[PDB]
Amino acid sequence: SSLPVPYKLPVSLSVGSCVIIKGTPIHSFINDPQLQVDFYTDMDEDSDIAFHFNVHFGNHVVMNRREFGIWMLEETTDYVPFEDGKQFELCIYVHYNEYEIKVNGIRIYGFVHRIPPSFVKMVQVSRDISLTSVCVCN
Amino acid sequence: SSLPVPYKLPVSLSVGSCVIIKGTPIHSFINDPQLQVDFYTDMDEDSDIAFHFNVHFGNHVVMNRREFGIWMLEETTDYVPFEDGKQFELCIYVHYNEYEIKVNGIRIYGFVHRIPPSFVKMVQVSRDISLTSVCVCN
Repeated sequence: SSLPVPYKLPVSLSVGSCVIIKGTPIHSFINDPQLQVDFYTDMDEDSDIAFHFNVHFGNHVVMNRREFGIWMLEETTDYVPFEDGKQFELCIYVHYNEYEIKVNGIRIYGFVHRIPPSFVKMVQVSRDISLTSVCVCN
Repeated sequence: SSLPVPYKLPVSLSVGSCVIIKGTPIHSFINDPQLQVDFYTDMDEDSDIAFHFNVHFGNHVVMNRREFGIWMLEETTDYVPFEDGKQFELCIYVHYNEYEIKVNGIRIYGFVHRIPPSFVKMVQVSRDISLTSVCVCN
């Protein structure tokens, strides 16, 4: 892996930013690998999370947020267009009202902001992947 | 322009980071346009500058740094492989001992760190360009 995992990246996010994550699952899909992305409001892992994203490859995605230290109401989708054993490109685009999640160019979900995305100061990419690159673009 | 100019981007830089700047000069080369990139240590424009970069299109590049508010010894190169009127790609790659400057895939200079690049908290892109995109990658 080009970058260590858990990869904790300090970020500054604004409307129009894109977080592009490129990596490869480290286990085949029959082994139920996961990929987790957390939009943290501080480098401390107990800080609030504006957007939590856990892909269960070949299964579903679970999304949530943590406010005043409390996990809020979980959201899910079954649209998991990741391919077994291949590199993926995961793009999280910050619109004025939501994070748009695109997997390999395919939009799968729009997670609405309950706090402004400019409150995000760290993005952590974790779990069962090898990372080739992470870019924050505007 | 997709992004306003002067564009002041909060950043976090580490060894292995790449700053990729894509834009177009807003004047023809006979009009002596410039492109300036400042690696600032804080959002305040009077803060120290780890790496200052001013392209005089069709002419030369001037580089310097500002320490304790004082401009240090200026460095220059004549290698300015920008094309008149075209979009450029300016990549600044942070190695352990230097910033590598690549213009349109062409390495033109290596500006050695006199403070650690992790001290850079803001990158400002300014002067005679229209910006299509700025990405910070690892």
